[PDB]
Amino acid sequence: NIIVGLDIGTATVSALVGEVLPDGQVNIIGAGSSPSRGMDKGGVNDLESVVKSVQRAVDQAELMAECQISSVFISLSGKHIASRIEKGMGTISEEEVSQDDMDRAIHTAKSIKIGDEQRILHVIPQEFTIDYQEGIKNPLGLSGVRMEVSVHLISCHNDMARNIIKAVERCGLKVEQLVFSGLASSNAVITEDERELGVCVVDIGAGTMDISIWTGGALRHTEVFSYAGNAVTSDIAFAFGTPLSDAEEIKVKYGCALSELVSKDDTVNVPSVGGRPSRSLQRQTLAEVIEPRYTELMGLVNQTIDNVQAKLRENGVKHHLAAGVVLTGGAAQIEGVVECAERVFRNQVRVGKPLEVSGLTDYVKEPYHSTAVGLLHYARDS
Ligand SMILES: Nc1ncnc2c1ncn2[C@@H]1O[C@H](COP(=O)(O)OP(=O)(O)OP(=O)(O)O)[C@@H](O)[C@H]1O
Ligand SMILES: [Mg+2]
Repeated sequence: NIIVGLDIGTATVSALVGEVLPDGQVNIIGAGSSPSRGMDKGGVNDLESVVKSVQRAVDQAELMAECQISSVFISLSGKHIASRIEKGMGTISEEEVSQDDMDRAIHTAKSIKIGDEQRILHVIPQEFTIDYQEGIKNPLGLSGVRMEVSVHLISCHNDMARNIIKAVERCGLKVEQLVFSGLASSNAVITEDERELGVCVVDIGAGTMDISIWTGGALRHTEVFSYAGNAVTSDIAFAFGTPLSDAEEIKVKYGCALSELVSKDDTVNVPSVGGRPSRSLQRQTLAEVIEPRYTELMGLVNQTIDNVQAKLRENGVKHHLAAGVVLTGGAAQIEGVVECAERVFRNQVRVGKPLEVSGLTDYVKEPYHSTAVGLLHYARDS
């Protein structure tokens, strides 16, 4: 069957077509990419711009798969993404847990007073409890009288999700499911082995950075900040008086996250606006602009872990990340992220990349594809 994932980002839009296989693997058949215009902080700013930009990437990806695209799996992120842990319970009719006995138990967990500005997009039943038998992941067929569930809720702003959905429908597609950007990137960068000990995946992009914490194989918290790779590009464009279109080229090419990792002999050529000569600038001086901003972006991540570990260690649940912090997304490709993050996070830090991709491994390499390939891992589960 044909499977499609769509990552509408603040900088680039990525579309991926894939095939389902018996063992549970994703054979990617087609890939598409296009720059995104009219998009800020994870949400849209110009609807007509993203409709063309998301049709540009979805048209070159169906050509590269020889099949028309109908249903897609889109991703969305933003500061409105909130995570809630809720508990539900219910009786067990006939002393044998069926599917109805769980939906009624999950229904009680997600029936909360949320409002209307918010809408829930993920409901993740984690651990069940059938009559003093705690720690049960899938209680189908088990015998008992009463069950208890702890369900993880992830909600988002409704109006900021309606704008993203309309851009996909305006192209002639139908959305099958909306996936959180940090949850998809997590589900395609770390392995189940990395989930048992503990991990903290961050998806630093252009508009937003997406945080996900797994301590034991279950999502423990979800938090999103609207400061990312575009807030540091402006820092370059401001401190040196150059356009953002030019300050972005001297960041992708000559960017460094730690000023003590570039020699004093490295010089970069920053242009000038209007038609004036381009003066040479020390790459170390440019790295001295990128470093203080990247450490603040990780201070928000490090203080989020501290507040979550204080709610997990003080609650009788696994709380330590023995595998450290994993950095994915386009902004995690700048020189020195590993050494800049290890200086703020006491734990180890690595940079994740989409793994175990079958075919088309010439465009599914760098970590700015982790979200798009995480939607494929989410659409495989059907
Ligand atoms: N080699 C590089 N060095 C430094 N920064 C880079 C590099 N390559 C890309 N970036 C940064 O990556 C950012 C966008 O990358 P990415 O594809 O992860 O974003 P996105 O998915 O569109 O955004 P979002 O997080 O809003 O979904 C840009 O701000 C750019 O500055
Ligand atoms: Mg992204």
